[PDB]
Amino acid sequence: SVPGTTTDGMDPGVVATTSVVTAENSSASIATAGIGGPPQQVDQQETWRTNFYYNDVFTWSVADAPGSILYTVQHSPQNNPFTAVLSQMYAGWAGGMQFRFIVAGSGVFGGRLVAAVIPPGIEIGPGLEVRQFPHVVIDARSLEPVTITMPDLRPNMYHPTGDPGLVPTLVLSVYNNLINPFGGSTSAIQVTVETRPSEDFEFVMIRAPSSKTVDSISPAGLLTTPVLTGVGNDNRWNGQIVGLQPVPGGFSTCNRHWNLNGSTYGWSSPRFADIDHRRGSASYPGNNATNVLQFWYANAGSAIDNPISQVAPDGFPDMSFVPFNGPGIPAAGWVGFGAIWNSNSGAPNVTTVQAYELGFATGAPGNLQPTTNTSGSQTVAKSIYAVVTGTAQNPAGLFVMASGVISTPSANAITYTPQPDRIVTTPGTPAAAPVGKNTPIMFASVVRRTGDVNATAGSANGTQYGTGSQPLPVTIGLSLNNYSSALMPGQFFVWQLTFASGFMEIGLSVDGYFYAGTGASTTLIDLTELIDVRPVGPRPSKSTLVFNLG
Amino acid sequence: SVPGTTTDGMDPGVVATTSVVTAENSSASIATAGIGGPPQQVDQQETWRTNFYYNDVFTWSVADAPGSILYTVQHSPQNNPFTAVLSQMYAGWAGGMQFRFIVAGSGVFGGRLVAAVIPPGIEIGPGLEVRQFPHVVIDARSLEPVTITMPDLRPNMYHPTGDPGLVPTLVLSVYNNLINPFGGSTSAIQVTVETRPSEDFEFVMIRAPSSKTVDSISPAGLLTTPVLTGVGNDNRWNGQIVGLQPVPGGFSTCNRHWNLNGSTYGWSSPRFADIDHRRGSASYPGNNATNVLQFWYANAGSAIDNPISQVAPDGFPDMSFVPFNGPGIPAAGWVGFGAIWNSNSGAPNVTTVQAYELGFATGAPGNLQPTTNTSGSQTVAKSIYAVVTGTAQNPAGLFVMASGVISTPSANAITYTPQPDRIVTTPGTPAAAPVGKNTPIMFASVVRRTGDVNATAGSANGTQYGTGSQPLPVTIGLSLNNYSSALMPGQFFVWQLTFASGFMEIGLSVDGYFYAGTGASTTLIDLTELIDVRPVGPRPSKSTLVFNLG
Amino acid sequence: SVPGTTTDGMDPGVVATTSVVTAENSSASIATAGIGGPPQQVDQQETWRTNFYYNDVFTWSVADAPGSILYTVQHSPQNNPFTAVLSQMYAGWAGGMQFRFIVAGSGVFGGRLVAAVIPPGIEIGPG
Repeated sequence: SVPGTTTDGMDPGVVATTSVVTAENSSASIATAGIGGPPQQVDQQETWRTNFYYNDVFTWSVADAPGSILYTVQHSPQNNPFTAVLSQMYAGWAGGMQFRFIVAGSGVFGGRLVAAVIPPGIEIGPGLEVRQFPHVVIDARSLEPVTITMPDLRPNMYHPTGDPGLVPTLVLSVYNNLINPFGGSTSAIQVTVETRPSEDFEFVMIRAPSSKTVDSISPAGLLTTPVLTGVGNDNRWNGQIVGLQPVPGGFSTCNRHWNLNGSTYGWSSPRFADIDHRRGSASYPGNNATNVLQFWYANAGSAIDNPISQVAPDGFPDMSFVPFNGPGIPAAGWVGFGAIWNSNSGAPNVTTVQAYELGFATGAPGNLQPTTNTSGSQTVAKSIYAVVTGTAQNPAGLFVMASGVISTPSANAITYTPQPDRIVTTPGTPAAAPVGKNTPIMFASVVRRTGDVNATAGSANGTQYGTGSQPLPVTIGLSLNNYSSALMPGQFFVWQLTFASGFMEIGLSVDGYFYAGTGASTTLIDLTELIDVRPVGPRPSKSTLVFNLG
Repeated sequence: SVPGTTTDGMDPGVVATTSVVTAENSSASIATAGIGGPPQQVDQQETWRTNFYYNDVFTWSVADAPGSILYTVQHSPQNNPFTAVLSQMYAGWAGGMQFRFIVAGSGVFGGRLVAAVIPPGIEIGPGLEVRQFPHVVIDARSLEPVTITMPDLRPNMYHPTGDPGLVPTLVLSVYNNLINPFGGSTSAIQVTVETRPSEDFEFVMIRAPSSKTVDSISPAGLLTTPVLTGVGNDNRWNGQIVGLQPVPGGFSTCNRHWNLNGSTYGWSSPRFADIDHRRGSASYPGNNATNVLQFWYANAGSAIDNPISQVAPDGFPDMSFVPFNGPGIPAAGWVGFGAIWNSNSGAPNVTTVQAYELGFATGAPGNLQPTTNTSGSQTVAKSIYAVVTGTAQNPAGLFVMASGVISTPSANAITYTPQPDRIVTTPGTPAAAPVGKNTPIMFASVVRRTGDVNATAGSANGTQYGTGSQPLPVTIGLSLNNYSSALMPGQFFVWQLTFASGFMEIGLSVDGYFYAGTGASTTLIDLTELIDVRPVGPRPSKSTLVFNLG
Repeated sequence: SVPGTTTDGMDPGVVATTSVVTAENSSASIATAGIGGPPQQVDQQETWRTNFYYNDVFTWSVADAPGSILYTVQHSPQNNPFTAVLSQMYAGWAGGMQFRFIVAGSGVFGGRLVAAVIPPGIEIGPG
C-alpha cells in the first residue's frame, strides 16, 4: 500500500486525458516521423525517459480572476533538461511530452485550475478563453498529482532543431477563484510543473555536434550565472553589472544594441575600442591661447571608419551634450581622456590632452544644444578642463579612449547618467515600451566620476551608477548568431534569477531589450546575492513576470 | 560482393586483437560497473553507437625513425563527438572504445606502424618502447581498415565524469621506417583515426545538466572558434587577437595569468579596469613648475586595493620602466592616460593629466632603472609629455585608465613591446620553457601607438603588435573553474586550428601557457584565415605539435 | 562475367548506404507524397530513370588537405539532366537520388574520399 501523500518520480499520478490526445494522432505522428529514419533515443527503460524532472513553479493567489493565465509553456525539447541536451546531437525531433502538476494546497482551500492544449497558430495572452477549449479541471484540494500529455499537433513532418515551426502551447489558467475561507495574509498556493517525454517522443536523424551549436538554436546560453554576478560588463560603460535599474517610462537604445535578428542600428562593434576619426574640424574660442577650452566637431554621416554605419565612429557614446562654458564642470555626461592628432602625420600633439566630454549636438559655431536624433546633428567633443594652447586645424583628428567616467560638478553622486531623455538614437530603432506590468530595465554598473576617483560601491560619498541596455556577453553573442526562428514577435525569452531570499524573472524581447515585471517600481535591484541563472524558454509578452525579493 | 576499396561507416574492417582485450576484463568491467545502477545508453542499434566518427588525422613521413610516436590518445569519452555530449547528463562512464585506422598508402609504399594499449600509470613520451608491449603491426600497404579495441583497464569501479582517474593510453608509433622506393618530395602518407564506443561502453548514473557543466570538467570550451578570430582579446592590451607570436627563447608572465589550478600569481582581476592607488608619493624635479614632468611612485607590497595580491593595484601593467628624461619620447612602454587626485577629497586635479607611462623601477629619488623582480621594487609612473605645474603631495593618489598605447619615439613601428627581458614577475611563477620542438607563444594584437594614432593592421607606416600570454576569455574561464583533474603535469590540452590553406596545433600547459610547435621559428602567424577551432584532448608535452600553413 | 573495367549505364557498381537509406524512410516518403495527387513519371522501365547520366566532373589535387569540400550538391531535380528537363515540366518533386562516383586513378595512387549525407537543417560552411 502506497499512500497518496508520497509520490514516486516515475509515478504519473492520475492520467487526465484531453480530446486532442487521440490514437489517430499518435499513429499518424510515428507513421510520418518515419521519414527521419528509425526513431532514436527510444529505449523505454532509460532514466531520463521514465522520471519527471523539474520544469517550473508558479504562484496561484486569491487575487487572480477566472480566465487569468498563470502558466504557459511552449512545446519544445527545451522543456526537459535531458531532451535539451540530446537535441545537441540530433537534427530533428517529433512526438509528445507529458506534464505533471503537483498542487500544494490543503483540504481547507477551494477553487480550481484548468488545463487546455491550445493548437498552434492561436495567439496566447489575455483574452484567451482557456475554459472554452477541450480542457481538464483540477481542484486545489488535489493530493495525487495530475498529468496531461501534450500531443504533437504539427503541420510539419518533424520539427527541425534550429527552426521547429508551429508547436502547441499549454496553459494553466484559473477556472475558479482560489478561496481561503479564513481571510488573511496567507492567500497564495503553489503549483509545480515537471516534465517527461511521452512514449511517442523521438529524435529522427543524427548530426555532428560541431554543427550549429547551442549558441545558435536558442538564446539560452547568452545569460549564464557568472555573467550576471561578477564577470559580464555592460554595453555602455565597461563596468561590472551590479544591478537592474527599472525604467517605468521606457527608453530606447541605438548604439551597441543588437536584436535577435543579429543586426544593430548603432555605430559600434560589440567591444570597447577607441574612438578615432579623421578630418573633423577643431577650433578654440577667442584669440588668446591660455587656459583655453578645446572644441572639436564633425558632421554625422561622414565618418568613414566603420564597416557597419557611419553616423559616428566606433565606440562613440550615445549621450547628448550638456553644454558648459568657462570653469564649470558639466553634469551627467560621458567624459573620456582624449587628444587631437594632425591628419597629415598621425602624430598626436603634445599638450592638448584632457578629459573630453564626448557627445552629440546640433549647432556647433553658435549656441550649443543637446540633441537626440542623428540626422542633421553632428558628433561634437569638448574638453572639460583647461588646456594650454590648442589646434585649430580643419582636417584634424580626434582620439579618445574606450571607457569613460562621469562628469560631476561636485563630489556628491547623482542618479544614473544615461537617462532616456538624453540618449542619441538613429531614426528607425524600436522603442522599449512597457507591456502590461512588465517594464524595460537597464543593467546598472558602478562607474566612477571626476568628482571622486575613489568612489566605489558602498562608498560614504554615494555610489554612481551607469546603465546600459544589454550585457556585453549578450550583445557579443547576439552579433554572431541568428535567433529569428527562436522567438516570434509578441514574446520574451525568460530567465529565472534566484537570490538568497527570493526570486525574479527577466525576459528578452525580439528587439533586444530586457524586461522585468515590477510595475511602476523604480528601485534598483541589488544583484549581489544572485546565485542561480537558468532559462525557462519562450513566454508571452503580455504576462507579468514573477518578482518577489523575499 | 563489396570491394575493399570502399568502406561502410559501420564496418569495423579487420578486428585486430591484443592480449589486453580479454573476456575476463569485459566480464569484470560489467560486473563491477553495475554499482552505478543499470547501464545507460546501451541500445545497440543507435546511430552514435554503430558508426565510426572522426577523431584525428596525422602524418607519417619517411623521416620518422622506428620507435617515434606519431599518435597518442587518452581513454576518455571526449574522443567520440557523441559520448562527449552524452557525458553532460551522466555522472560516470565505464567501458571500452574501438579505434579504426585507415592508412592511405598505395601498394608501392613500404614500412609499418605498431599499435599497443599502454596500461595506466606508465609515462608516455620519447623513450617509450611501443614494440615491446603486446602490439599489432599494420602495413602501410593495407587497404581494408584495421580496428583495435581499447579495454577499460581501470583501478576504479567507474570513471567519474569530472575526475576520471587513471586511464589507458593508445599509441601509434613507427614499427618500420616508411620507404618510398622512388625518392623525392612525395615522402609522407596519412593515417586517419575514427572512434566508436565498444559493446561494453556505458554511462552509469544520471545527473542534472545544471550541475558541474562543460566548462568545469574539461577546458575544451575555453578556446572556441569566434574567440580566436574576431571577438576575444588578450590579457595585456584589450585588442583583437590577430596573430600568434612564437617566443623561441621562452618567457614568463605573472600578471593576469591563471593556471589550470584556478589561481593567479599576479595582481589583476580577469578584466580591464582602472588602476587606482591611494597614498603613493608624488613629486616634480627642480623648482620651476613650467613644462615639468610629473613623477609618481609607491613601494610594492603596500597597495591595499585588491582581494588577491598587493604588489601592485588592479590593472597595473607588468612592464619594466624604460627611463627617459626631458623632451624625449620613451620606446616600447605601456603608456596610458592618467591623472593625480588628492587623498583627502578624492577630487582629481585640473591640469595634471597626460599620457603617463606606467611601470616598475628600483630606485625612485636618484637614477631610474628597469626591474623585473617585484620584491624590493616599486610601482612607478611618470608622464611622457609636459604638464604645467604638478602635485608634490606625499599621500597623493594615481588614477590611470584601463587600456594602453605604445610609446614610440617616431611614427615608425617597432617589434612587439612585451619582450621577455622586460616583463615584471613575482618570485614563484613558473617559466614557459620550450619542450622539444614546441615553443611558447603569445597572442599578438594590433595596438596603436603615440607615434601614429591611425596605425591599424596593414597600415603603410607599419603595424604595431602587443602580445599577451593568454586570451581574455581563456583566463576568464580559468579563474572560475578548476581543471586539476583534467591534465596531469607533463601534458598539453591541444586544439586544432585549421586555416584556409593548412592547419596547426596549439596546446595549453598546466601552468597556463600556450605552445605551438614551430621550433626556432619566430615568424608571426597570420590568424586571419582561421575558420575552425576544435579540441582534440590531452596529449603528451614532449610531442611535436603538427604545424604546416600550406 | 564483366571484369570491372567496363561499367554499364544501368550498373550501380557497389552500393554504399551510410545510415540514412532506410526502408521505412522510403515508405514514409512514398505515402506522404500523394498530397500532390497521383505520382507522375513513375515507371521503372523508362530509360531516363534506369540509366546513370553525367552531372558534373571535378578534380582532386594533391594540394587538397583533409576536410576540403570537393563536390557539394543540395537535393534538387537539377542534379540529373533529364530530371532537370522534367523539372520545368512539373511543379514539385519528392524522392531520393542515387549518385554514382567513378574515380579515374591507377593502382599507384593513394588517398581517400569521404562522402556524407547532411541533414536538411544543418548550415553548411566553414565550421
